Amino acid sequence: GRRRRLVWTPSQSEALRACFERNPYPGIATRERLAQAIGIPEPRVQIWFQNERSRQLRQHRRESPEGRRKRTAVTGSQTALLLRAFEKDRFPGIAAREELARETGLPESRIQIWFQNRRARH
DNA sequence: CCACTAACCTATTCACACC
DNA sequence: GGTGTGAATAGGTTAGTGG
Repeated sequence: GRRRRLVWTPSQSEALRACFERNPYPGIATRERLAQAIGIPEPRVQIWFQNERSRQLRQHRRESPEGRRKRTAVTGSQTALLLRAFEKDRFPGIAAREELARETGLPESRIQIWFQNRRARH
């Protein structure tokens, strides 16, 4: 099961596109400011910038550095909890990831990244 | 029915602390 | 240099949106 898909308002689409036009590689501060200005969680903004670059690069392919998020600290206790879940299921859905976010205290978007990285390496 | 695309995915690299 | 791992990139796949 995946998270419920958002639908942009015209005002949100305009703000996303205008910020993309200024810089298609925003850092965490730009993404957080834009997220709050338009009322959308920052991970959804980051996912949109990724999809929009893919749309623009593909269309350019047949027509033709801002600061990163600070490294999330993961305690040994949080890691062991994620590892136990990973051993049972490597592809948790949104509800399983929200459970892990609740139990660990980490943002669900960091849980999602943790599982993507772990699958690539183990 | 079907085009578009948010959400999610893989593969690989960048960043950075640590020794 | 080497290791570990969180956050990024390019770009493919799945499934909901709406003509």
